[PDB]
Amino acid sequence: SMSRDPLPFFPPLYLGGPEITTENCEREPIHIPGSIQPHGALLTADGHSGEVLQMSLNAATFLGQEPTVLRGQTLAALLPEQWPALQAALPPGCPDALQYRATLDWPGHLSLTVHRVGELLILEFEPTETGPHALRNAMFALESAPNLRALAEVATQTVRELTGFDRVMLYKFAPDATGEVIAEARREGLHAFLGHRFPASDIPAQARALYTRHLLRLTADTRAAAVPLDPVLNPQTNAPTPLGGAVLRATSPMHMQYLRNMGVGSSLSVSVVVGGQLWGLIACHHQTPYVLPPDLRTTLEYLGRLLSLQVQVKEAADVAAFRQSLREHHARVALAAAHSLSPHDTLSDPALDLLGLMRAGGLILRFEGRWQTLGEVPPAPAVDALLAWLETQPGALVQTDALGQLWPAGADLAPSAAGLLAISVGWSECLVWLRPELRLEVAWGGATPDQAKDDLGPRHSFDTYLEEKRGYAEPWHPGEIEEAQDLRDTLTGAL
Amino acid sequence: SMSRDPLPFFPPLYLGGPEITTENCEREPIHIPGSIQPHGALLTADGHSGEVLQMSLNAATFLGQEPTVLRGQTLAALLPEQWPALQAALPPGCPDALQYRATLDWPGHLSLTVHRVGELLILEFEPTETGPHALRNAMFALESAPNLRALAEVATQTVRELTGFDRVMLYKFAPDATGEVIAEARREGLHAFLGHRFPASDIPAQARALYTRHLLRLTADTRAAAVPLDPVLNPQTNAPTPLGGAVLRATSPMHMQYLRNMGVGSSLSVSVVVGGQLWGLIACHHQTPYVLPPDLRTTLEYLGRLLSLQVQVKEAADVAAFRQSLREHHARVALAAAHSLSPHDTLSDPALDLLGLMRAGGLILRFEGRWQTLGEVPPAPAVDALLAWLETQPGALVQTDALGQLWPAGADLAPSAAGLLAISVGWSECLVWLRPELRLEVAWGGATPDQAKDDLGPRHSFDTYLEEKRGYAEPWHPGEIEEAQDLRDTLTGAL
Ligand SMILES: *C/C=C1\C(=C\c2[nH]c(/C=C3[NH+]=C(/C=C4\NC(=O)C(C=C)=C4C)C(C)=C\3CCC(=O)O)c(CCC(=O)O)c2C)NC(=O)[C@H]1C
Ligand SMILES: *C/C=C1\C(=C\c2[nH]c(/C=C3[NH+]=C(/C=C4\NC(=O)C(C=C)=C4C)C(C)=C\3CCC(=O)O)c(CCC(=O)O)c2C)NC(=O)[C@H]1C
Repeated sequence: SMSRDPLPFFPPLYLGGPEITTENCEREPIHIPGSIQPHGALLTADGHSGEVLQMSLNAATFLGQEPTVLRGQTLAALLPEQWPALQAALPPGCPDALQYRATLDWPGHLSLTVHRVGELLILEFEPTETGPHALRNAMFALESAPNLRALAEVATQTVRELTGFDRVMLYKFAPDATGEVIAEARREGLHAFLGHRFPASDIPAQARALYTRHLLRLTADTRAAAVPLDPVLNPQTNAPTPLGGAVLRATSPMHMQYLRNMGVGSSLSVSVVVGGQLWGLIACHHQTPYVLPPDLRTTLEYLGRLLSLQVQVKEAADVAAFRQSLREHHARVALAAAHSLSPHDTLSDPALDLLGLMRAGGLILRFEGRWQTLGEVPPAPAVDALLAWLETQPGALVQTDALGQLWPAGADLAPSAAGLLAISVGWSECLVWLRPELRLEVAWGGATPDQAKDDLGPRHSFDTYLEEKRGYAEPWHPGEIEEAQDLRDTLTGAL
Repeated sequence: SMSRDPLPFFPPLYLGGPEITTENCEREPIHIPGSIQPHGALLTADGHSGEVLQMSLNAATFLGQEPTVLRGQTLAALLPEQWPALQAALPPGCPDALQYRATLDWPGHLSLTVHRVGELLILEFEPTETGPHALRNAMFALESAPNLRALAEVATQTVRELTGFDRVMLYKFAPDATGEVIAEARREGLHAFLGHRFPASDIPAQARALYTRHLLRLTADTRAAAVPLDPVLNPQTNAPTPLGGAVLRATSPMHMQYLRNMGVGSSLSVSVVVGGQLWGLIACHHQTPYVLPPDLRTTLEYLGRLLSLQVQVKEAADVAAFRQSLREHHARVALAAAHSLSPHDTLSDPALDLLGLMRAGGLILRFEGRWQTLGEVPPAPAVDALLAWLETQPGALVQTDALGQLWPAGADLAPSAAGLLAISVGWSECLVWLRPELRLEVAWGGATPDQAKDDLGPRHSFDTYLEEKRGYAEPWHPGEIEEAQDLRDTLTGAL
């Protein structure tokens, strides 16, 4: 499941933490690596006095002064033009997600990004210097996309045209936290991840959780050593420094090794957040090291928000059509059922077509003291056994794309009843939809969820793995389930 | 109501249409004025050949060539560098909302904005030339706002800082299509519209409908004469030219007169769209004529989308808290009711506090063959009469902030029962919440809805009008209504 809290994390390695393997990678404290990426510099100063507390060891390269020299100095002295503005944009108690950005001139322009975590100020320094109307045209192009897929294509195309990344993907999450590449823009000859599904373990729970709050992260060079902070612990608390809000945060070694195994030299992703949930990612790859300029990144962030809105719109539409047809069918069935004196004969009416309602191949109707069937159904003893299994079921509605999971002794009923959609009307009487077993191949990107726990480190295989799943049927559309509940209410109230 | 289609419009004035008054202003064809604003130029060319069909009479000022000369020429000749790109960005059959923008160099840079309507291409020409990180910082500021009001304040502040407009407002629509200024950024001494409500007639249905699809519109000079198209009719159809997608579209004379009456020299608004509905406007005013540059407008449009998302987020939160408390109370009441053998005594229990549930002052419980009350209730005969009136009611749930509207002979029950929230449990038995009459003053911006139909033109009064409404109570929070339905289900299933 994706709607869950992350597992409690281990202490980091510099605090005596355990080595991170695939057995405990869900518990790596990625938000406190105590280090940054070498393409920029980072300061941590007191939120009230502005006294510099922690510094990256490479700060001399960007600031022109040694770490031991700047340590102890106030931001009021180092940045007299930005310090009051810095304080104004980041009032005490503000979310650590709130960022303030400014440009500075120094012996080369430096982009400064500041945010506030607890009683600490985090300052990021990156060297800095696009298309004139590319963003606007992109926004209108996204809004005028006919459907989700077209929207995804427009987004990937646009991001790749703006950045020049070797690969750009729209990665959509599923409720089971697995994801799927639903659009891809790439250079010729480069391997295609389009249409492939990846295990949830590829993006562990704490990573997803972090990515719900902080919407952009990257790895400029997957072979660059991280630059530690000095001191590594926040002097205020003698505790780790929260770097979740810092784009310069050192990437988890596990994901670094993963990217190197994928043949990726540079990575970047923007979160797509819908209704407070992580819907997907704009995932970017480059075969060679690449530091994307802060302004271009800002453009990508704008794209992230626009996409976050338009996804909701397009999915609302794609739902709306099918749901309209569905509701019309519900109107027919409800009109027919209000006047029924023989529920079996009314619901077995070919005119009503209760089978085409859920696109099912089988139907079991149970009313009065008997049951009837329609279409492809299991044998009568199997029917009675199934009805008993529903009598054992506690819920009001049962839904599955594989009955073999819920009911073991019913796994042999897969040919006619692989998928099941049952509803009770106070389990003496009920309606049961059945879908037959289907030859389904899921294209995984190198491994199934079961295979990811086999290697101690990240895998090296990312080519197409066609998992042939059996005992499964056509997945129940959520709309059809809503329709099932609506039908439960209607039939309960009418009968 | 705001969720409704616009009334069928009259033919325009240049086609023998009737004069527009306040009696028929809902039927003005504002989308086809046959003219534009004089601060830019407009062309209409064939969507396939690119042959220029219609031109604004002032096109010589911006293009350097007379209208009769350019008429008949193709866009392939006039814009050889943009014509293929123009065609590529706007494929045939695309929504008329899709816009393509480019910059041109000419003897002064010209901003070109093109869109496609039916078999016609519309091209807009505007002269063109902000803060470095103002937009990004604004986006993070909006996202980190604690609540809807703070969000609104951040938005107005930011827009005013970016544009320099004398007044910037966030105007939020109500279900009855009236609106309210919920935030305002203004120059010192300028009159405040903050906290005022305006009639729906101020923004007529077809205007709102148009503003749901095309998200920005303006009036650069409220005393500038419009520039007609030549020919005024599209040669393709001998019919009016759809200008809904053109920002240069001539503003309705009615709204022009309105703005002049308000003391406004220049106006501009960006639509805030949520779930396909018009949620609100970013309304901008300037006391003097002001042509906002296209790029700054683009910034405002970005702000429009960001706001469209963040509004949904903040409202989701503000709902979520109160709804949480509410659902906890529902858990208590439902737990108590599952074991009840005396519904009256269980629901009259001070421990459960069914009155504090809906913040009501009165409660009528009807069960078995009798009724009990709790708190401030009308006399017993009035109670029986009210129960009878509920027996006459067809619905399952009744909700009103003024019982005098629904029930006339109950308008005298306003002191104890002004607001009513009744629910039936299959109307033999029921629960009724009652809220007492409250002294309510609604600050209107010059007029009530009833007063707007008195003048033949737009009004001149916009100062505070405190309408003292009587027979009304504290408005039922929608959450409380959801809770009422939930309680109906629970009590129906449990009793
Ligand atoms: C539990 C151990 C493992 C694990 C750890 C891990 N991953 C990340 C960050 C990831 N992982 C991503 C996975 C993909 N990249 C792709 O291109 C595709 C599809 C083609 C997938 C499925 C992605 C996108 C990210 C985000 C970062 C980025 O864009 O580069 C982290 C967190 C990294 C950090 O920021 O600190 C961790 C700890 N990955 C495994 O495979 C598994 C062994
Ligand atoms: C039915 C006749 C009338 C009517 C017509 C009308 N109005 C508009 C456009 C409007 N009206 C607006 C109203 C307000 N402006 C404010 O500042 C405030 C609050 C302080 C309100 C309530 C607004 C904002 C617009 C949008 C345009 C803009 O931002 O300037 C139109 C359409 C105009 C067009 O684009 O063609 C029409 C036909 N207004 C009346 O008052 C009533 C008599």
